[PDB]
Amino acid sequence: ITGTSTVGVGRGVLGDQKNINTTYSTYYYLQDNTRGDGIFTYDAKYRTTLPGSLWADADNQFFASYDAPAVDAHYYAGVTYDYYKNVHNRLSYDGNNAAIRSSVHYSQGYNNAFWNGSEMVYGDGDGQTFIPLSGGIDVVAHELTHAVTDYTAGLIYQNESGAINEAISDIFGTLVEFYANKNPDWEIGEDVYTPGISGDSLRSMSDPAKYGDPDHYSKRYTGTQDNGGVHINSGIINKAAYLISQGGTHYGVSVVGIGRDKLGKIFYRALTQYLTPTSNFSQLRAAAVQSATDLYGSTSQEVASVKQAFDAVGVK
Ligand SMILES: NC(=O)C[C@H](N)C(=O)O
Ligand SMILES: [Ca+2]
Ligand SMILES: [Ca+2]
Ligand SMILES: [Ca+2]
Ligand SMILES: [Ca+2]
Ligand SMILES: [Ca+2]
Ligand SMILES: [S]
Ligand SMILES: [S]
Ligand SMILES: [Zn+2]
Repeated sequence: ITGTSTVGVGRGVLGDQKNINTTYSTYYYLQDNTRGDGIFTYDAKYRTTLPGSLWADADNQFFASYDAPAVDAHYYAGVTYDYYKNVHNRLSYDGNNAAIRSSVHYSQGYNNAFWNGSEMVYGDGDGQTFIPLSGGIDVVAHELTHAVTDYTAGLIYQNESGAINEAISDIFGTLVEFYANKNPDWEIGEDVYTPGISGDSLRSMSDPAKYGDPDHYSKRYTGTQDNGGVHINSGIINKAAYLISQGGTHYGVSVVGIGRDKLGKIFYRALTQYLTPTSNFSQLRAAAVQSATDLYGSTSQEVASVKQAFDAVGVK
């Protein structure tokens, strides 16, 4: 909409007050003009038609329970945009400041969120498996990262390229969570998963097998469910990334941690400069070794650690 930029205030899904960039024209809309070509958040009104209606509010105060998922989708898209611009010199998901669109209140009881090729879409959860999914910063960043992947490597969402696609989303989702410094961890979705059970989440990058997922290539899923295991086999890659960052000894192979900033640089280069739509795990290793070679040199500790981490999870 055309109007003037303003700043509203509200509460998010976890009850935390925060300010949000809005636009006034008759109503106050969840339209942030401060970033790129805008960030726009929509109400899907429990339906599945998309995007729904641009979120309008009479008073620029977003404290209603119904408001909370919109507050967080909007705010965390902003944080994610800032991560990609400040850390990677990347302007929005297409690298050209494309407008970021999110819809909340998708369907009834819908226990997921996703990037659809044009926007972000968040369910409210069923109140037992999930609370509204935009309450998780890693969730929001996971979904915006799928947009980044679409515009760059284009990893097909099946089999090993799909598991890569998913891991990339978890890796950057987690790196945003650390960037924002909001109770950061190497788990995915813990802030919105299973209210009333503490300490759990959907997936763990530091210990995938906590939730049944593989942490070595020899345990990869080879069936047809889950688009050939894209959320299952992502554990193999998620573990390697966690080892590159944090270090450790896994299946007897010791990895020297090089930290989160370097992890992000290596994987962002690989994603943007080397991966392709059909990359498999082996090709991901090549890409990451090459990226770290470009950035640090062939004989560098960074290269060594990437190799160690991929060795540790059985990927040659
Ligand atoms: N964004 C999508 O289309 C996939 C979604 N992020 C998931 O992991 O199920
Ligand atoms: Ca209001
Ligand atoms: Ca956390
Ligand atoms: Ca997390
Ligand atoms: Ca829980
Ligand atoms: Ca599981
Ligand atoms: S670290
Ligand atoms: S390698
Ligand atoms: Zn995903």
